[PDB]
Amino acid sequence: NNEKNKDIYSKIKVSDSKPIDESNLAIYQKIDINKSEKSMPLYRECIDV
RNA sequence: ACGAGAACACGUAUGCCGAAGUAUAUAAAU
Repeated sequence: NNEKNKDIYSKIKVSDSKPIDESNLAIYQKIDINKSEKSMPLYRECIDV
């Protein structure tokens, strides 16, 4: 419940990621999973499985 | 025919001689 997590935010440091080669990149369609699976108009580049 | 008349307070040398605008302290926490 934000245990002053604004404070601890400074004391834990995360580096950026190392490179990810292309063979692990894919294009996917955004799908609205619901009672009837819908399809969003646009697509995305995202990391593969 | 004036206790008068003549007589450069002159001539030599300079502000020097050594020193550091120096001493640490993240353009920072989303």
